[PDB]
Amino acid sequence: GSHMELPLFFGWFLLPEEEERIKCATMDFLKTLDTLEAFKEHISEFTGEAEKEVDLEQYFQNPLQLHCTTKFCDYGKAEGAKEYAELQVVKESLTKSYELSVTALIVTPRTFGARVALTEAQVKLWPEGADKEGVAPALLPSVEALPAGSRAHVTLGCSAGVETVQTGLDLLEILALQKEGKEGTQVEMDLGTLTYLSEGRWFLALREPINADTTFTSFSED
Repeated sequence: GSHMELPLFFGWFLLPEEEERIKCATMDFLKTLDTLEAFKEHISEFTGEAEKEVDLEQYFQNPLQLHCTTKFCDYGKAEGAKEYAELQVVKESLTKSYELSVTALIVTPRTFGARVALTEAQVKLWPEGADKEGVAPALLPSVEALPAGSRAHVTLGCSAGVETVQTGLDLLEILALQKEGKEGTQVEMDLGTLTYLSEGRWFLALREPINADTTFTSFSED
C-alpha cells in the first residue's frame, strides 16, 4: 500500500429543506405524545421518577445541520462495508443526492433518533457485512416481521456526555426487540402505531413514509 487513507465514517447530509419539515414533525410528535395518557401513564418509567416537571422533553438539544449515518468502515472486522468503501462507484456517489424515506421515529431518555429506510437502490448498493445489523435495508423481507430504519438513522437528540454513535446501537436493538416477541406496549393511531420495549424505548411507526432528498458524504480521519 501507501498510507492509511481509507474512510472511517460514512453518511449522507439531509437537505436543509428536509430537516425543516422533519423537525416540524418531530416537535409535533413530542407534543402529542405528552398529551396522550398512554405515555403520561408510563412517564414514571421513562423519566424514572426523578426530574422535576417532565423537562426531559425540552432538555434534549436538536442541532440545525442534522446528519444521518450510513456505514462505519471501522477497520477490518466489517468485511462488508470494507468492500463497499473500496468501490470507486460509492466514492463518486458522494456528490449524488437520493431521497430517503422515514419509516418510524425513536425516543430514548439518553438520546433521540429517527428510523430511515432508503430505497431498493441504496439497498442494492449496501454492503453485506454491515447488514449484520439488527435491521438492514437488505433485510427488507425480514423487516415485515421486524421494524426497519435502524441501519440508517438521523441524529435528533443527544445527552450531555453520551456519544451519537450510541444512538444507532439503540435503534438496531429496538427493532430486534419488537420482533423478539416482547412488544410490551402497543397502540394503533390514525397516522401510525407506537410500541415501547419492556424496559423502555418508545418509537412511533409513521404509517405514512416521509421522503427527503439527501447527499452522500464521506469522512476519512481518525
